[PDB]
Amino acid sequence: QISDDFESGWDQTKWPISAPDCNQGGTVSLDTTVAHSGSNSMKVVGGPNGYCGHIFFGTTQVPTGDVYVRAWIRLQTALGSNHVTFIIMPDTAQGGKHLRIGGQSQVLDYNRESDDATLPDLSPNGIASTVTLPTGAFQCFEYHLGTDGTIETWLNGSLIPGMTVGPGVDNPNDAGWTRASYIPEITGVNFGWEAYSGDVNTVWFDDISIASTRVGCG
Ligand SMILES: [Ca+2]
Repeated sequence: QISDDFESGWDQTKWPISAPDCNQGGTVSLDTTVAHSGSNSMKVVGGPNGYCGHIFFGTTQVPTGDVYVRAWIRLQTALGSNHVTFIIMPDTAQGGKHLRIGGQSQVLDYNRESDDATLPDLSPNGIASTVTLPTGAFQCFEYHLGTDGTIETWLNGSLIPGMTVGPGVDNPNDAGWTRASYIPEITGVNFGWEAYSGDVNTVWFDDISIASTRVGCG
């Protein structure tokens, strides 16, 4: 459980840098000119050096059991076709490999590092069932990881059907995700930018809350 409006700045021990394996060219900084709440947010700029250009800040202060994450997110450039990532969660259910939230085929999705599965399937109907991340303004992004396989995702309070799965929940485009039984067991949440293609973008994060209960959009 952890929250931050960044109005007291960037506490670097609360929100350390993460750049697994390699670190070349990405930046994390407090921005005092772009924000959702108040004056400040966290600005992440991916470096132009493929995967190694990645960078994140994050925390291991995550509850066990149900987890709700909420962040206000501003994206500079529209999501393209390439596979990109802006949230990584080390996952015990994948032996430490990452549950990722990002973009592919111009829309938001989940991705498992272990087997490269996506939620939704990136079929035409799957793509239609998820959404783009609008640019140039802070968006309220929230998700819930349950204990029974449930995953729920909201943008500006509206459920994203393609990015929602779980016991008895009818998602017609969840085949890749549910091939094997998968229940997340995350140990951290990291916010930033990563792209194997070397796609560069700038993403700002403000008003982060991680909790055992639904946060909402204020
Ligand atoms: Ca703020």
